Amino acid sequence: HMSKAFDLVVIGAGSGGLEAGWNAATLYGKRVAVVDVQTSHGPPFYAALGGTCVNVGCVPKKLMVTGAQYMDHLRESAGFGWEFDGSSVKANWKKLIAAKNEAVLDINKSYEGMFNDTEGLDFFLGWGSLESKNVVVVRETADPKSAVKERLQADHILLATGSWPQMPAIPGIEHCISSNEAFYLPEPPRRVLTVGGGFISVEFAGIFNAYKPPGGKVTLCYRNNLILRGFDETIREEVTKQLTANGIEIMTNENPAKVSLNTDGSKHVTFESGKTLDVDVVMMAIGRIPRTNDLQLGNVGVKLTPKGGVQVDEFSRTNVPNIYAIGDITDRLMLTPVAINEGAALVDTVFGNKPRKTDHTRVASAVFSIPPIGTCGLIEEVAAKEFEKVAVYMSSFTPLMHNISGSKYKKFVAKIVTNHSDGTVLGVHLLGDGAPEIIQAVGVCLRLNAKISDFYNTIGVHPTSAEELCSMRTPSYYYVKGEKMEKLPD
Amino acid sequence: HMSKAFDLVVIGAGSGGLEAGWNAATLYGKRVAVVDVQTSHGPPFYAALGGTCVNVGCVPKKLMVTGAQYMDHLRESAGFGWEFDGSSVKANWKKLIAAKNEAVLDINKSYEGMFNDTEGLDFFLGWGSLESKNVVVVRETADPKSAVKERLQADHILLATGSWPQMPAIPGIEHCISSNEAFYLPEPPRRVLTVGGGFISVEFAGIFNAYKPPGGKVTLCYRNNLILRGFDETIREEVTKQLTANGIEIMTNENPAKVSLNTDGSKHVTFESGKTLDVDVVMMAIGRIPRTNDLQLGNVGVKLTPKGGVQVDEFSRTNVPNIYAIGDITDRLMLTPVAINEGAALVDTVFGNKPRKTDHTRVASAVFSIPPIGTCGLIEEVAAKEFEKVAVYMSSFTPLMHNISGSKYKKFVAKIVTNHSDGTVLGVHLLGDGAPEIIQAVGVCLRLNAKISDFYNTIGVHPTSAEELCSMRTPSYYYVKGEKMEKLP
Ligand SMILES: Cc1cc2nc3c(=O)[nH]c(=O)nc-3n(C[C@H](O)[C@H](O)[C@H](O)COP(=O)(O)OP(=O)(O)OC[C@H]3O[C@@H](n4cnc5c(N)ncnc54)[C@H](O)[C@@H]3O)c2cc1C
Ligand SMILES: Cc1cc2nc3c(=O)[nH]c(=O)nc-3n(C[C@H](O)[C@H](O)[C@H](O)COP(=O)(O)OP(=O)(O)OC[C@H]3O[C@@H](n4cnc5c(N)ncnc54)[C@H](O)[C@@H]3O)c2cc1C
Ligand SMILES: CN(CCCN1CN(c2ccccc2)C2(CCN(CC[C@@H]3CC[C@H]4C[C@@H]3C4(C)C)CC2)C1=O)CC1(O)CCN(C(=N)N)CC1
Ligand SMILES: CN(CCCN1CN(c2ccccc2)C2(CCN(CC[C@@H]3CC[C@H]4C[C@@H]3C4(C)C)CC2)C1=O)CC1(O)CCN(C(=N)N)CC1
Ligand SMILES: CN(CCCN1CN(c2ccccc2)C2(CCN(CC[C@@H]3CC[C@H]4C[C@@H]3C4(C)C)CC2)C1=O)CC1(O)CCN(C(=N)N)CC1
Ligand SMILES: CN(CCCN1CN(c2ccccc2)C2(CCN(CC[C@@H]3CC[C@H]4C[C@@H]3C4(C)C)CC2)C1=O)CC1(O)CCN(C(=N)N)CC1
Repeated sequence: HMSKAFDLVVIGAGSGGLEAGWNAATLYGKRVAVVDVQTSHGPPFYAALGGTCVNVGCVPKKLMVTGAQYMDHLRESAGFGWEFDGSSVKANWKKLIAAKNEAVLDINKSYEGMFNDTEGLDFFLGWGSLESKNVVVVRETADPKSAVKERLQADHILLATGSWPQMPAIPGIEHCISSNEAFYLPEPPRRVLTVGGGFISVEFAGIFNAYKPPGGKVTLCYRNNLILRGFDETIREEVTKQLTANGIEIMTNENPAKVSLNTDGSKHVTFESGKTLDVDVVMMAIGRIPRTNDLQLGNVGVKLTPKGGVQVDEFSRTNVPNIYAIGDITDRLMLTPVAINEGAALVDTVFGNKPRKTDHTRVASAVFSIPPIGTCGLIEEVAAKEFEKVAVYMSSFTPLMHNISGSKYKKFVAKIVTNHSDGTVLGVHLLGDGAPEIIQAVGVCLRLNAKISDFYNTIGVHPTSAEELCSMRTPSYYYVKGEKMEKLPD
Repeated sequence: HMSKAFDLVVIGAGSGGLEAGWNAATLYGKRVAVVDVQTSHGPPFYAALGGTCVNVGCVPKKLMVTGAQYMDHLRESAGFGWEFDGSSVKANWKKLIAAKNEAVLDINKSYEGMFNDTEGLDFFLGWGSLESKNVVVVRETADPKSAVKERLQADHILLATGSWPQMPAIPGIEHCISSNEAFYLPEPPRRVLTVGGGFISVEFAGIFNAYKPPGGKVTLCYRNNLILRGFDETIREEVTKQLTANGIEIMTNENPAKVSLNTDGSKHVTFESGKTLDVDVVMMAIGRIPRTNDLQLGNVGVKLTPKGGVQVDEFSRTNVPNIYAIGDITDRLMLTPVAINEGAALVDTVFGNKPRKTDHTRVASAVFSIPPIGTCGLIEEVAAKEFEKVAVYMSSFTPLMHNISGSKYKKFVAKIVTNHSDGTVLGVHLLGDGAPEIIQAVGVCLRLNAKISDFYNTIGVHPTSAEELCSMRTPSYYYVKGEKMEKLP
């Protein structure tokens, strides 16, 4: 049962856990154990070796959004002279899912090869939990009464089990799915309700909108007034219009009260307001919660936050000295590259003895909505509270290609938020094609404390959308002590 | 004929000339005249109000490349489950050209509105030339014996007439076209030869490749071993492979010696080697030369360089005090945003009395090839001569989508060149989808003297191609005193 001492035992072979494990083994020559619940994607556990991103997150959803974008490309090609039989166009969901599955499986297999070929980096199949401060027990199932496969003696323990979809406690919740199941639907739904205002709901609404069979309809509902809270307000409003223009129904200030089955097997959703909707799939995407319930954290007294995340300091330390937590389990920025950076920083701190912490400010991120979002740093509302004088530079225009394409609704939006006292760029927010690619090097600019003048004195690359960031010299409006106004008082 | 004094007379209403004119009129309250040969795009002189970029350059080119990209999208859609009758797919070139024409004409019309609505900004139709230091004459044609339309008295003169396609002196050059005429072909050529290894040749090869009718073939020829001289060598090699994979024939070490007309109107090209090729169109894209012949610069003695550009200092000043030159006529970086920047800087210097100059280093640019290129700063061969220790960081990978799409040849290439003594990024070179958009903010990073660690300590955006720029920690190889090697001593 008991193992030889590992320097590090990682529970969860995902984005953060694999970076920590790999770095500890290869950069510092340490003996590392990594635990996960299966070696390949999909039911019943969905996540697997590689993590949520590889298996049921960033990687497959990006492939599926790319697939969905072809609906727009096929239509838009006509404006540039492409002609074909429109009545022959069919979207084969089964083919998409099969191709996605092969791609994810290849990644699963490549991670299996990493463990085989790397000395001092060992994989253990099963469910990890804390028996004591220096013992991780690996059992056959999530049930703590299931059979022990081994006990891993651990000098250090890393909790990196990620998050899991939140499901509301409403009648007929068992008739709904999450993003996990959406990845394995045997057929594309004719009618679908995506529940939530966040990026997962918005992204899947776009995917379903493109692959739906004839006479179909995608509806997104959100309990508050405006989707995508935490993103730039102009972009939130503008994405809503552009989703609507592509046939997606957006129900704001609406929330399901119950779901029941119609006699034909479809789902009848009743909302709190009294509204109803019949759909084939109800996909819940209202949040993700830290995955702590199976770790038996009470055995060692690892503290959780009020919201349920493992409580950590800036260096990923729990209240128990040799036990650390990174990634989505900490309930902060649920992004793969953040988990990776936290894992790397942790290993440098613990095994390199040079403390390093992840900077959670000015992190660039994206929403692969159609059209997509790219963002880095503060929205103007948040900046207006932290700084006395804030300037907002805004450009909004339909690119010339979309006059020709017939998608006149596709406005590109670029916004730069600054501290007007010294011109320091506090945030950049982009909506439109290429936005996720444009924003990466903007992340590097914000790390370097770029000012607005560093942007407008840089020579543009023409013709691009990106050059709009270097063409904004004069603020569109300001915030003075929190108060919006077009001009500054003298 | 002789006007009242203008503060500035601009010859050429293009990228640089319009920026200068607008800024001088609106920011400094000056009285400005701008001269161009046409009010809208197309034959006989092609460029017009708006410049080369608007009329027969960046703007229409980009729309046409966007059109061409749909051949790849339609094909690649099948990998993601899209099904349709492939046998019904046709590319209507006439429809592309008509849409392009409307878009460009709208821009021409908006520029007419600018002149109508702006006090002290006046447009004059005709051919500008220098009569004397303080007089620009506007004539009916480029012939200096043609009729005078008016004489413009000028306190300052800006030469901003751009450039023009270079045509080799071969027998049957009259049977060839340039990029100018390519924009107005009534039908897409079944067979086309694009002559030259530069960006225009490569871009048009991609355009013609997508719109060619059945049984078609695009051939690109270049007189030396490898296309795209001046770009990163890895990218030059890789883009050659990717063009070939999309069906374009690349003829290196070949150059046309003559062209004759076949009896069906097609062209018979004979190369210097003795090889021959029959094509429907021969597009010369061997270079662009400064447009100085019609300005009568000998009347005032404005100095040209040995290459033929108007000689200028770093502030765009000629050898004659009140006469300046910006844009492609200076024969340096032939890019629209550089011409614009030069025009703004000139006006601040002359009318603001606060001297400003354009920085011609670390300028980001793109090639809208399929796949496209984005680049900023130095290639490693140039860096290795100027710096003692240079590191090259390189990543080349086929993106995951392109396993599914069936275009496995579409490798993304990311290269960072640094001064290894302090880690300062000297250049960044990208090949693959998104490269032109990725490289813009990289331009800003280089202005801020970004080091390699500023890239690899920035958190990635995932999944993107761009995040490869933040994932390269260890050099792939070095140059030490100009000598390539895998490891340092
Ligand atoms: C639909 C969707 C789309 C997303 N898109 C993006 C995107 O575009 N960009 C982006 O940056 N982020 C995206 N994310 C977020 C990203 O997936 C996460 O932030 C990231 O995966 C978190 O990494 P981690 O190391 O915290 O945990 P994960 O990568 O989730 O790994 C946790 C692993 O632990 C395993 N595990 C759980 N419990 C146990 C146990 N008791 N014993 C052993 N193993 C266990 C799981 O099987 C899993 O493989 C997306 C998420 C979802 C759901
Ligand atoms: C096919 C092609 C594609 C290109 N693509 C790009 C790109 O993607 N990105 C990029 O940055 N650059 C591109 N360029 C380069 C860009 O177009 C030029 O750098 C830019 O237009 C130069 O601006 P300018 O002010 O020097 O002159 P121009 O914009 O060329 O303007 C010169 C004007 O002067 C007029 N003129 C000439 N002689 C006289 C006279 N005697 N009297 C009156 N008027 C006169 C012409 O009609 C013309 O309108 C491209 C060029 C070509 C040919
Ligand atoms: C009677 N035939 C004739 C063909 C008519 N069809 C069938 N069809 C279809 C699509 C998927 C599964 C089964 C049938 C389509 C539906 C609508 N079009 C939409 C094409 C869109 C419209 C604009 C842009 C996006 C895409 C572009 C043409 C590129 C595709 C073909 C269509 O127009 C078809 C059916 O038998 C198939 C079954 N039908 C159904 N379930 N409603 C319709 C009748
Ligand atoms: C960020 N990585 C840490 C992860 C380490 N490894 C090592 N490794 C490996 C595989 C076989 C033998 C030896 C080592 C891999 C390399 C490739 N990965 C696949 C990564 C995919 C690519 C696309 C998406 C899914 C996952 C994402 C990058 C998230 C599997 C395992 C891997 O990810 C740093 C690396 O330098 C590790 C070493 N690398 C390499 N040997 N090619 C490249 C990347
Ligand atoms: C179905 N018929 C007529 C359609 C054949 N055509 C005509 N045609 C065409 C294209 C432009 C103008 C005039 C006629 C094409 C030839 C070229 N292909 C292009 C294939 C594209 C290339 C990129 C993407 C779209 C499709 C993909 C590979 C999916 C479609 C249209 C095509 O496949 C075919 C036959 O008559 C010809 C072959 N047959 C025979 N030798 N006995 C019998 C059947
Ligand atoms: C520094 N200037 C350079 C030249 C100024 N003007 C002023 N102007 C104008 C037009 C009518 C009445 C008064 C002033 C224009 C506005 C935009 N242009 C249209 C040209 C488009 C804009 C961008 C690309 C597509 C085409 C390109 C210039 C190639 C016409 C002339 C213009 O370009 C830039 C702007 O003034 C241009 C106008 N701007 C805008 N509408 N948002 C941004 C600032």
